[PDB]
Amino acid sequence: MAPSRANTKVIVVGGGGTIGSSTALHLVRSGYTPSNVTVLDAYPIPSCQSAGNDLNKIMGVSADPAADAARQMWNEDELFKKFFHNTGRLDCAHGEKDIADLKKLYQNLVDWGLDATVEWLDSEDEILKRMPQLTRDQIKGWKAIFSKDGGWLAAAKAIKAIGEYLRDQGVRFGFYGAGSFKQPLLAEGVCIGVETVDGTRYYADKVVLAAGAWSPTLVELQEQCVSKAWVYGHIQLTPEEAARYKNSPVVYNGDVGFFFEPNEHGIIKVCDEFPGFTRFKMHQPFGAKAPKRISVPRSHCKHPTDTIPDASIVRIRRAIATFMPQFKNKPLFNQAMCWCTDTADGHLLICEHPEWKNFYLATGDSGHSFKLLPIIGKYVVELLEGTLADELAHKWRWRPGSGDALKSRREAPAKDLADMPGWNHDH
Ligand SMILES: Cc1cc2nc3c(=O)[nH]c(=O)nc-3n(C[C@H](O)[C@H](O)[C@H](O)COP(=O)(O)OP(=O)(O)OC[C@H]3O[C@@H](n4cnc5c(N)ncnc54)[C@H](O)[C@@H]3O)c2cc1C
Repeated sequence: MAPSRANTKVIVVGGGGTIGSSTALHLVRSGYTPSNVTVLDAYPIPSCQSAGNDLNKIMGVSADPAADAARQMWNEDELFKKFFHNTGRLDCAHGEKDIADLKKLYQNLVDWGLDATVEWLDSEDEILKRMPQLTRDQIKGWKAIFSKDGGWLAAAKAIKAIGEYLRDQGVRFGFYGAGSFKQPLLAEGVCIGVETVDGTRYYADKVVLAAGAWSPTLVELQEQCVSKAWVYGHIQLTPEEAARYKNSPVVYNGDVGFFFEPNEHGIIKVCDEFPGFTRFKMHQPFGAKAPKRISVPRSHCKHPTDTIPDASIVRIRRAIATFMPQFKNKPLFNQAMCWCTDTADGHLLICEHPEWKNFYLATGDSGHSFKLLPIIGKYVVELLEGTLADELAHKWRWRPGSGDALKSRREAPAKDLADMPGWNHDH
């Protein structure tokens, strides 16, 4: 500790988002001086364009130690526990293949120690016992895994609760032109701070880039991360319709989509499941020699007249017709795109930059990292301090050329928004 923890200054770029807010939290909890920690975001915490700024996210149960460590904190941490809604989760499958995959997943969870809280549902009867709001006609031939531990996360409220703690402790903040990263400040091969769009300079000993889907746009990542959009929309229930779904399990079918119990206002959110969309644009990230075609997020917060593609509407209507056939005439409203960045292998990118000393990447969220909100900052702090477990250091390493992130671990290469009509309502 060249400076000690107490004397180390750290800038967290994207500190209004999932990984960034977690990092700031763990710096303060670890004993960094709060006023030595600066959170920079394009938008105030919880950032309007953060993938974590939503009513709800699912808690994926999986045979993953990092996810397990996060799940413990969602159950027990004084800050996080109140934002976890343990309603259970139903993972459903149909066809003689998706069912084979689900059976292998089930066996994997049992092998890893989850036998007491995971159940195999081998028939329509068994599915309807766990989710009686479904309709037999729509689930013919389905099988499911029920995860008793499992549920949904009040995502924006969790990030806001972090923001309140950081403010109360004395963390420094910069937003808008004073928070929008433009470039690292480098000197003699070392990163010694950040410059924002408006020309404000911040000097620090270490800088973390936790800019989510914006990370490959801000600095040269050699296509390790490719940014893609997922879609959702909303339906409004009457008070009596809503009461039928109170504390109901999350339902997911990889072939269809997923949905959540209604919020306090009777609104259900419905998501597609698909390989995501790029939005290619010429852009020159810091460190690129010239402009290049990269997927650049089309931010709903900056372009609030945007919706989602016509093809996404078709798929979400199909999700509603399957899960919720009695609500098929309800309008789908507040349609929006949300952005994530995929790696080729779907693992995180948590590493020091190989040339810019003291600049650290904390991205590659790969569409499945909101569940890690409580724990991920601990790993980032351990990276800064040189104490991250070897296995995780290897898994999350700098790895350009390690495969094609446009397809990643998904079913197909993502299609581009330029080719998908229906979302753009600009002049
Ligand atoms: C539709 C949808 C459904 C999802 N469902 C789930 C789910 O059920 N379960 C799950 O675990 N995960 C889910 N996710 C994934 C999860 O939301 C993400 O993996 C995670 O939130 C990404 O965290 P992040 O910190 O990398 O990015 P973000 O939370 O998006 O944060 C990045 C931050 O960088 C900031 N930033 C951008 N540009 C700049 C700049 N120039 N300067 C400074 N700051 C900047 C942004 O404003 C933002 O606040 C879902 C995502 C989507 C899109």
